[PDB]
Amino acid sequence: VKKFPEGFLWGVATASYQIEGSPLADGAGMSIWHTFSHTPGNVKNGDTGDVACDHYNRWKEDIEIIEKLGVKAYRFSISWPRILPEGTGRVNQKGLDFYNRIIDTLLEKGITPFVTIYHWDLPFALQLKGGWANREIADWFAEYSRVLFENFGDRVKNWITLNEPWVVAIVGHLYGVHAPGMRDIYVAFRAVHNLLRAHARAVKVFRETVKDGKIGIVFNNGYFEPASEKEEDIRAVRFMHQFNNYPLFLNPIYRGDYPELVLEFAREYLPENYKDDMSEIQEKIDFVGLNYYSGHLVKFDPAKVSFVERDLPKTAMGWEIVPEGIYWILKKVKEEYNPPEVYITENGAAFDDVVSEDGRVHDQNRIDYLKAHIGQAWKAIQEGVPLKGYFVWSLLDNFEWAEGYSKRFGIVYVDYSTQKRIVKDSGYWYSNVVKNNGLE
Ligand SMILES: OC[C@@H]1[C@@H](O)[C@H](O)[C@@H](O)c2[nH]cc[n+]21
Repeated sequence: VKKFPEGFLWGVATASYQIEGSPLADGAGMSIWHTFSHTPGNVKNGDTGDVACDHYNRWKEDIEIIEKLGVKAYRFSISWPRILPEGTGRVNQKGLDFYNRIIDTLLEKGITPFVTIYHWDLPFALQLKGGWANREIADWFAEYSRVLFENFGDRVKNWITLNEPWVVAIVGHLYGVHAPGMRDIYVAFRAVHNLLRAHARAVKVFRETVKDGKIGIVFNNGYFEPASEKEEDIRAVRFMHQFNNYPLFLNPIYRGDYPELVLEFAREYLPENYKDDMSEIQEKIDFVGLNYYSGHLVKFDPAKVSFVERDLPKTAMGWEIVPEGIYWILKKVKEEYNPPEVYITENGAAFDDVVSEDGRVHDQNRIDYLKAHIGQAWKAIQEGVPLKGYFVWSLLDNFEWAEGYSKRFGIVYVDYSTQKRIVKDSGYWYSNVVKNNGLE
């Protein structure tokens, strides 16, 4: 028996562009994921978010699935361009109505809404004006956030400004693998910095608008272990943590500067007077959300870092399964920054799910993955990490960004030819976990 604290939030998580479809319904503006995925060569099999899980029409059934499973919290995101089609100025009432109906239904059913304000679908109109590269995004984001607060802050009390700003900046603007598909290191670090200033401006508006809520920010994290005992391999791991994990953003937020190994690699790429923005960036936040999935063996390599293949079980993504990582990153966040609250805002796995003659989905692979990680998060709670909740990625199989529909992360199976949902063995298993408030 590994029982969790009283009132611990068991959740599932999604994102707007990944599940909704109908990206241009009811007056919505185009997002950068619409235009990116409609550009040939950008996404596996030419997949797009045009239909996805059709959650835009099937939202009530999906929520009834959450209810039926006894899951207590739902993390979902809001499509910025459904709300403000040109990014700023005009507010689309039908976009608001979409999420209002979802919010009210959740509350009526006793499910707690966790709203991610930004999960990667920037209005195309703002990308034309530079997107995250443009300092003015701090204002655009603040105005968008304000609209959300004033419309939903009466019911939604748990808010996340940004999902994984490292991904948004680096993967979108350095690697060119995600929208807007750019490859410029100077742009990428100007996006890092602007994402911090936009987050902080949104927290500032939140304090003025929603006197009773809590607001945080979510980061992607990996468990980096060194390839050897050498100083250089250990330092490589020190860099990877500071750059890829929560320190890139939490050091500015809590300590007022970037981490030192980030400045050694990247100072030339940041704005010259970037320090002028640091005091505003230190705006107080209520919680840290950490996403965690995999570990990496790492060595210095004359980036100056490469990864080392390890045997280890991998998921269908080719990601090594390292459950002790989730315990480590939870310990390390307390040790380094001691935020008053942490949530695991995403944890999950992609496996090659098949519907058996059954037709059940016997994803014992995913049960083992989840169980293992839930166990390590228990451990962290026993050693005093203020972990208040845990969210499975994902409720549904969905559009997995540049992988398209070929990667299935759901605890609910989606048959794309019909839109039939089939609860996986992992979903039933997780329901039992929530009911008992822990493992057995
Ligand atoms: O790759 C599975 C998922 C994506 O679908 C989510 O949008 C994203 O927030 C995330 N971070 C780490 C892994 N994932």
